[PDB]
Amino acid sequence: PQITLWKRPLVTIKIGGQLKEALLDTGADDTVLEEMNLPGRWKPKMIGGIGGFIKVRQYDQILIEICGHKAIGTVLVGPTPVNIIGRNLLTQIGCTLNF
Amino acid sequence: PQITLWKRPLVTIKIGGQLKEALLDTGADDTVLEEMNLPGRWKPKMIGGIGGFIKVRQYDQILIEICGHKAIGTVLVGPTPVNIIGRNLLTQIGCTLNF
Ligand SMILES: CC(C)CN(C[C@@H](O)[C@H](Cc1ccccc1)NC(=O)O[C@H]1CO[C@H]2OCC[C@H]21)S(=O)(=O)c1ccc(CO)cc1
Repeated sequence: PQITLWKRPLVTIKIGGQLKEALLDTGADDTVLEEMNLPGRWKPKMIGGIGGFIKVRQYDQILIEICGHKAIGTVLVGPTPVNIIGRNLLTQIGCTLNF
Repeated sequence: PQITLWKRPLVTIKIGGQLKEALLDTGADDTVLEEMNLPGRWKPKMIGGIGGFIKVRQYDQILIEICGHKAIGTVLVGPTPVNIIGRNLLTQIGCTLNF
């Protein structure tokens, strides 16, 4: 599908057996999701943007379904105000910018 | 053009007669540029990112060209880690997400 940018590009995703709303974010290198209790191992990480840094937990090889498109990769979990789908997963669903 | 997301979608912009590199950021509502000198009046504002809130100068109705596509809209100037082009200008150049 084609998504216009009049409003925030929010889409439904499926991760760890849960449906969530997430932002398709071409400005995010990696995916960052709101706090959730994912099983498995993880390693600490710090990611920065406007306002400074937040501490996140990096999970590897996490399967996420984005608008019926499946994708598996790195997922960061921490106190982000929004679920953010980053380029590491956007490439896996064939997402492009067009103008 | 069509832009894949295996690399940061960086483009050259022109604002105030000066060239810069900026990030096409579908996850940003607004356009925020690093500290620079711009002509015209402004008003202090606050904007929140992943790491908190920062103080920015709001310039209204500023001419800005993005990949040879002209836009005229709001430009925020402050201590952002990266020059980001937000949806307020992405819509003006006809940018969409496609997958
Ligand atoms: C700054 C950019 C280079 C990088 N970020 C992506 C942006 O899209 C960010 C997303 C966002 C964060 C918080 C609330 C809404 C959207 N948007 C943003 O700051 O927009 C500002 C200006 O316009 C307003 O609209 C929304 C907020 C205001 S990041 O979040 O910090 C980030 C950093 C590292 C990783 C892992 O690699 C993943 C994500």
